Amino acid sequence: PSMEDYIEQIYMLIEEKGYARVSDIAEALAVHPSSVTKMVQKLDKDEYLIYEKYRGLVLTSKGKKIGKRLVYRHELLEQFLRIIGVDEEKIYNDVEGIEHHLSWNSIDRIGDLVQYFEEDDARKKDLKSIQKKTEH
Amino acid sequence: PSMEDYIEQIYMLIEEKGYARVSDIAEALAVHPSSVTKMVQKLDKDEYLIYEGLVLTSKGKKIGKRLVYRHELLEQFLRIIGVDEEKIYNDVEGIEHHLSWNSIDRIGDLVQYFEEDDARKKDLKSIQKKTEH
Ligand SMILES: [Fe+2]
Ligand SMILES: [Fe+2]
Repeated sequence: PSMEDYIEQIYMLIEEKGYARVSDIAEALAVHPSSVTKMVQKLDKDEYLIYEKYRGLVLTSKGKKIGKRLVYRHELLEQFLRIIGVDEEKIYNDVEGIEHHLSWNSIDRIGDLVQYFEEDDARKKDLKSIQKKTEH
Repeated sequence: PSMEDYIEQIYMLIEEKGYARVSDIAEALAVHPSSVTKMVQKLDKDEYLIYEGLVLTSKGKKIGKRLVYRHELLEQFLRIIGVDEEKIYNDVEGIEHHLSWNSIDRIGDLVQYFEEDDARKKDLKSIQKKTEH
């Protein structure tokens, strides 16, 4: 996975559990613990996290800000694909594939588009109309 | 670049020039010629193309056309929703081969949604002005 993938998962585990165990990270990302330990070393050098003797891995403010951004980006992209009518089963893998390869410009414009549909259900109905007309 | 990247570029070159030289592919993909020859052999095995130079099989032609369509569609998508033009190409290159066909087709419907009534485009721009502040 990418550095972004590791920070995203670490932030989520701290939110869910209160801590991020190397074993939990390894299971979440489907990687070997050694891959995790190496990435953690990298994230420590770049000051996204530190390692305490008693608490284990702890995000710095830099890590927390990035993690929160990454979770937001994930959730937004799922909401986007869901609103435009992608089969739910496909959404997660599509988001995992694209999320870390989009500019903030694109993310923010996708945010505006999500707001566009959420603000008036009639727009959703019209889009549903179009889909039927592109079905033939 | 992936297999999809190689076929997409090979198809474009045949459409542009009438042929696909290894050197043109290597230049388009910012890779060494040897990487190209390796992929070409893989593509020849999978029956996407043959060498007689490089010629796409019907399988390769169908895939290449799908890939250019997907590219062009995703650029139009980002453009319609107001992404800065200078960002669109790199964003598409990054996402294009990681989307299901379901997502591509739904994005296609969304593009048609906006292109059919210019007022929808105006309303989206209105929201961007709200979400700005
Ligand atoms: Fe994610
Ligand atoms: Fe492309």
